[PDB]
Amino acid sequence: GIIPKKRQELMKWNGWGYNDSKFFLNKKGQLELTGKRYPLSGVALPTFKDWIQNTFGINLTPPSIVNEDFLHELKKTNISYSQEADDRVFRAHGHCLHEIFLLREGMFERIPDIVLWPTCHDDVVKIVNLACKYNLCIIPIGGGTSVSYGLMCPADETRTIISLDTSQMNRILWVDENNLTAHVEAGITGQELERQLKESGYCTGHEPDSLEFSTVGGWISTRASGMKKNIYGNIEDLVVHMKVVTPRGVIEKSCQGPRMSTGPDIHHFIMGSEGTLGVITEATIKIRPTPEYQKYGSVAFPNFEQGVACLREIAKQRCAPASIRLMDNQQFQFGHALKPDPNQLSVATLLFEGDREKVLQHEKQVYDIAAKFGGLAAGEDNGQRGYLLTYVIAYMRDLGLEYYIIGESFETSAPWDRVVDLCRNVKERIRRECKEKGVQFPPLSTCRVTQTYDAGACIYFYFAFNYRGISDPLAVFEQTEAAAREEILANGGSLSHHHGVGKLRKQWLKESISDVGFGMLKSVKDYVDPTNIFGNRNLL
Amino acid sequence: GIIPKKRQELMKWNGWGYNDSKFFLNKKGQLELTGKRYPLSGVALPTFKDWIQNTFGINLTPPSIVNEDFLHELKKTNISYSQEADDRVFRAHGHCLHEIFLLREGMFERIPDIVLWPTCHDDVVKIVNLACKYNLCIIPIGGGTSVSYGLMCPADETRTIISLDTSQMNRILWVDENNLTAHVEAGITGQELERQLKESGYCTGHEPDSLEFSTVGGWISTRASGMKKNIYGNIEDLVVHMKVVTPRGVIEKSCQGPRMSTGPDIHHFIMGSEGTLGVITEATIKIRPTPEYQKYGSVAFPNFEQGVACLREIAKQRCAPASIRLMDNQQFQFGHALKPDPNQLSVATLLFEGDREKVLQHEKQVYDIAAKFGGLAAGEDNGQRGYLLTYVIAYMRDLGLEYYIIGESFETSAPWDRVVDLCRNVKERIRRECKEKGVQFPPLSTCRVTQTYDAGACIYFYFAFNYRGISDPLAVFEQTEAAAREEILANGGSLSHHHGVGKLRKQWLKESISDVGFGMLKSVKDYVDPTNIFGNRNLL
Ligand SMILES: Cc1cc2nc3c(=O)[nH]c(=O)nc-3n(C[C@H](O)[C@H](O)[C@H](O)COP(=O)(O)OP(=O)(O)OC[C@H]3O[C@@H](n4cnc5c(N)ncnc54)[C@H](O)[C@@H]3O)c2cc1C
Ligand SMILES: Cc1cc2nc3c(=O)[nH]c(=O)nc-3n(C[C@H](O)[C@H](O)[C@H](O)COP(=O)(O)OP(=O)(O)OC[C@H]3O[C@@H](n4cnc5c(N)ncnc54)[C@H](O)[C@@H]3O)c2cc1C
Ligand SMILES: C[C@@H](CC(=O)NCc1ccc2[nH]c(=O)[nH]c2c1)c1c(F)cccc1F
Ligand SMILES: C[C@@H](CC(=O)NCc1ccc2[nH]c(=O)[nH]c2c1)c1c(F)cccc1F
Repeated sequence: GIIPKKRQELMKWNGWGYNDSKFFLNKKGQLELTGKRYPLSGVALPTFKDWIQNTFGINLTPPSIVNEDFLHELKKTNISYSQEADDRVFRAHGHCLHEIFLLREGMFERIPDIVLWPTCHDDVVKIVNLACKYNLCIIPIGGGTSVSYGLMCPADETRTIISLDTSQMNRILWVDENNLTAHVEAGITGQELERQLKESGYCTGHEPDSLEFSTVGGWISTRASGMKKNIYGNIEDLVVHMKVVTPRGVIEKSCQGPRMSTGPDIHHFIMGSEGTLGVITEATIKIRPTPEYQKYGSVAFPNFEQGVACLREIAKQRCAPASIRLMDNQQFQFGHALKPDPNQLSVATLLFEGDREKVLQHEKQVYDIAAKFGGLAAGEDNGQRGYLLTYVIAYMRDLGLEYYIIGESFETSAPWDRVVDLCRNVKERIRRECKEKGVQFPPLSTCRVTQTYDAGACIYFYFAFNYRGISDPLAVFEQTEAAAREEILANGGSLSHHHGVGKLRKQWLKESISDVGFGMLKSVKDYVDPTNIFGNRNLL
Repeated sequence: GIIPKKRQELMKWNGWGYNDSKFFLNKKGQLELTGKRYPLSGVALPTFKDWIQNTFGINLTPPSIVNEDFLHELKKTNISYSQEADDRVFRAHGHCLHEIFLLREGMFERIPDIVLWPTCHDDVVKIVNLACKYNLCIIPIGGGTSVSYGLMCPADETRTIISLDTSQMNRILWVDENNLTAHVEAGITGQELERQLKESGYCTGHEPDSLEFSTVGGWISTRASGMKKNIYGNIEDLVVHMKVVTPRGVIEKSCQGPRMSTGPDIHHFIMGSEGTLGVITEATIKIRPTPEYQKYGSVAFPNFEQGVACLREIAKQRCAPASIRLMDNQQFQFGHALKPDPNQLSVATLLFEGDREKVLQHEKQVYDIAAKFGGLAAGEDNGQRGYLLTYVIAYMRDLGLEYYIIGESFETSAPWDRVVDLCRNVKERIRRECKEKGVQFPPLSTCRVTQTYDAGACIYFYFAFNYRGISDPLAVFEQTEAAAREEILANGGSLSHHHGVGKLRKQWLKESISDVGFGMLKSVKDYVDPTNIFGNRNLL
C-alpha cells in the first residue's frame, strides 16, 4: 500500500494503474483483466468485446540541469534524491488524455530536473529553505493522479524544477480515540490509510476512485470528493487541522477545536491551492468506527428525468444512503455488457452502510420514495457489481487506445432545476461538435449523477470516439472537451465539482469567482510565495 | 420585524432589547417582566428575587465632522442619512459590558459622524465609491449585537466615519422552491426572515440567541452559530452564494452550484471578515420545509462529568437531536428558581424537530444512551421552559446593573478530551482572580455545553459578581475576563467558537492562526481595501 521510490517497478510508466493489471484478449477471444488484484481480475467478460464493436465501429529526454553547490548541501541532509530520466518522466504528468499520448508516443517539453523524497515535516522545511537560497522551483507530487494538468511543468520555466515527492512521508502519527481523529503525514495513500486504521477498528470513509494512489495532501490540495461523502463528508468536512510549509514560513492553527470563529478560515486558503502556496506535510482527519454492515441495492426508472426527480426527493427528505448514483440508459447497457422502454430506462445504484438496524430503516424509505417516480427495486446484484466496477473503469483508457478509441471523463455541479437540461444539452453539444470536426461515428457521450446535495448535484460525464480517419485527433478531443465545458457553464453548471482547475481550466476562473476574487487569491500567493518557488502555475 | 430607522423608538437606547420589555418588582414584591412580548412576559417569578439575594448577597456627544461637497452628492442619491446625536450614539456599540456602562454612565470617545441607510446593492456601491473619493471610513452595522467590540469606532480615527446601516436593505429577493434556497438582502433580521419564509411553508432553522435583531450579513461577518445547527448547519453550511461590495470592486461567484473545486473557496475569505473587507449586500441561504413536529425533553445526571460522557457518546453515534445542551448544577438551580446528590446533579435539555415519525426513533436512542451514564428522563416541562428562557436571559444584564451586579457570558470550543478539565479550571480561575482583586462574595461562574461536534464541543460560560465595595469595578471585570480567556487557551480551548474576535480578542489572534496565517489575512485586506476605508480595525 505504500508507493515505492522507483514507481515504474509496481506501476505502469505509460498509463493508469498497476503493471500486473491490463485488459487483454483471452484464449477464447474474450476481453479479460490480468492479475489477481480486483474482483474482476481473471474473470472473462464475454459481451464486452461485442459492446466496444457495436458502440464504436471497430474490429478488435532533456538533460538534468542542477547546481553542484545545492547538490552538495542536499547530500548533507540524507534526503534521498534522483536525477534519473525514468523517475523524472514518471513525475511530469497526471492522467489527462494529452499527457498520456505524449508519454506513449513521444516526449514532454519540460519535466522535473531532480526528484526529492522527504520523509517528514523537517525534511520539507529544509528543501523549501534550499529552494529560497538557490532559486529553485518546486512542484509537489503525491499519487500523480491530477486530471487538471496540475503536475505539468511550464515549458518556459528556466529554473531547476524539484519534483517534491510526498510518497515516503506517509506514516500515521497518532490515532486519537477520544476525539475520533487521526493525525497523519500528507503522503499516505487512501488505501494505505484505510488499511492501517481498519486494524484498529476505524476508517475515514473518504473513497475517491483514485484512492489506491491519491494522497491526503492531494485531497486537500484539489478539494477532493469521495464516493461516501453523504456519511463521511467531503475533504473540507473531514479536515480538522493541517500543517503547511511555505517560503514565508509554517502555517498551523494552535488548537484542535471542532469549530471556530477566529476570522476567515485559513484552512480554506490552502484547501484548493493546487500546489501553488506550499507543501501540506501533516493533517488531522476525522475517523469513524468501521461500519457494522453494508448492503447494496438498485432501482430502475422509466427514464432519466424520473430518476433525477427521485434523487431530488431523496435529497429533499435528507435520507440519501452512503452512495446513490443514477446512470443514464447508455451506461446501464454498458454495465450489463460487463457481467459473466429499454432504450430510455435508467438505473440508480445504492450503497447503504452503518449500524445494522438503521441501515434497514433507510432502505425502506428510499424504495418507497422511488416507487412514487416509477422506481422498481432492480436487485442487490446490479448494485454490488456496479460499485466493484468503478476501480477498473480507469484501466479501459489504455484498452481503447490500442483500438483507435480516445476519450475522457469530465464533471460539473449544478442546481437541481438545471440538471435535466444540462445533461441533455451537453451530450447534444458533444455530438454536434464531433460531426462538425469530421468524426465518422456518433461519439459516445453518457452521464450519471454521482452525488446529491441540498442545493444541487454532481454530474459525471464520459465521452469517447473512434478517431480512425481524422487528421489531428488530439486537437479534435481538446476542442470538443472545451466546447462541453462552455455548454456546461451556459447551462448553469460549475467550472468543477471535484477535479479542480489546475492549468486545464485557468481561462474560466476569473468569470467563475469574479475579478476581485481572483485578485484575493493572487494577493495571498504573492505574500506566501513572493518569488514563485511553487511555480506549477495552476489556477492563476 | 423590520428594524426602523429611529431605533430608540422601539428599542432600548442604553441596553438590550425592546423598550416594552424590562424586569421590575411587581405589586407583590416579586420580579416580573413587562409587556406581552415573550412567554414569560407578564408572569410573576416568586423565587427569582430570593435566588439573586442568596447568590450575590444584596438586598433589592462629539460634533458631527462632515464634508459639505460629499453631503451635496449624497443628497442627489436619495439615500437617507442622519447626523443626529441619538442615531450616531445608538450605532457606536454592541453589547459588551464596558460599552453598556459608557452608554448609561457617560460617553464614548469616538462615534460615527454620519449614519447612512442604503436600501439595495447599488446604493452600497454608491456609498463605497463616495468613500474612495472623499476619503471616508465605513463601519457596517446590522443588529448592533456584536459582543467583540466589532462596532466600536477607533478613538484615533481622524476621517469621517460612516455608520453604514443595513437594516433597510432587507427584502427576500426570491425563494427557489426547486433548489430549496432563498436569495436575500443582507440586512434582514433572523426573526423577519423566519416569519416571511414560514408564510410559504419554509424556514432556515438558523436561530442564534440574537435572532430578533442580528442580520444575515452579520452572521456571515462573524461566523455565527445557531441553536439548531445539528439539523440546519451553522452559517458556513447554510450559505450557498454571496455578493460583496469592496473598494477594489464586487465579489460574487458566477454560479450557484452546491459544491465546487475552483481553488481556495473565496466565501471563506469573507466569512468571518468582521466588517474589515467590505459590505455583504446579498446572500443565498438554504431553506427547509417548516418542520412537521417539535418535542422537548430533559435528562438528569449524577454529575456534570457523566453528562459530558453521555453527550460525547451521542456525538459518537451521530444521533444528537436538533438541540442538546448540558447545564451544570448552579444553572439547574437557576432555571428552577424561574418557574411559577442535588448539589452536583446536572441536567441536559433536549429539542427534537422534524418529520413526525423520525423524531421518535431519535428520542428513544438518546434516552437509552443516557441510561448508561446514569441518565433519568426528567420531564417534557424542564425541556420546554429551558428553551423559552433563552430569549429573556439577555434582559437580566440591565436588572443586575440596578443592584450592583455585573457580568458577561463568554465561550470556547474544545476537543472532547479537554472539556471536563477546561470547565473546572476556568471556573476555579474566575474564583481565584476575583478573590485576589478584592471581591467580597465569591462570584457566580457556571457553564453549559451548548453544541456537540464530531471533534469536540462548544462551552458557554456565565460569570458575575456583586461589585459593591470595589474601587474600580470595570477594571476588575476586564482583567478577570482576560484571565478566563488565558485559562481557556491553556486548557486547549479555542479563542472563539462563535462570538468572534473583533477588537476584544485581537492580541491572541497571531498565536491562534500562526504568523504566516495572520499575514495571509493582511495580504487580502490590503488588496481589497488598500486605504483602510473599512477601518473598524477588527481582527488584525
Ligand atoms: C482514475 C482517477 C480517478 C479519480 N477519482 C477521483 C474522485 O473520485 N474524487 C476526486 O476528487 N478526484 C478524483 N481524481 C482526481 C485526483 O485523484 C484528485 O484531485 C486527488 O486529490 C489528487 O491526489 P494526488 O495525491 O494524486 O495528487 P497529485 O495528482 O499528486 O497532485 C495534485 C495537485 O496537488 C498538488 N499536491 C500534491 N500533494 C501536495 C502536498 N502534499 N502539498 C501541497 N500540494 C500538493 C500537486 O502539485 C498538484 O498540483 C481522480 C483521478 C484519476 C486519474
Ligand atoms: C443577546 C445576544 C445573543 C447572541 N447570541 C448569539 C448566538 O446564539 N450565536 C452567535 O453566533 N452569536 C450570537 N451573538 C453575537 C452576535 O449577535 C453575532 O455575532 C451576529 O452575527 C452579529 O450580527 P449583527 O447583524 O448584529 O451584526 P452587528 O453586531 O451589527 O455587526 C457585527 C460585525 O459585522 C460587521 N457587519 C455587519 N453587517 C455587515 C455586512 N452587511 N457586511 C459586512 N460586514 C458587516 C460589523 O461591521 C461588525 O464588525 C449574540 C449577541 C447578543 C448581544
Ligand atoms: C474513463 C475515461 C478515462 C478517464 O478520464 N479517467 C479518469 C477518471 C476516472 C474515474 C474518475 N472518477 C472521478 O471522480 N474522476 C475520475 C477520473 C474514459 C472515457 F470516458 C472514455 C473512453 C476511455 C476512457 F478511458
Ligand atoms: C446574560 C449575560 C449578559 C451577556 O453576556 N449578554 C450577551 C449575550 C447574551 C446571550 C448570548 N448567547 C450567545 O450565544 N451569546 C450571547 C451573548 C449576563 C451575565 F453573564 C452575567 C450577569 C448578567 C448578565 F446579563
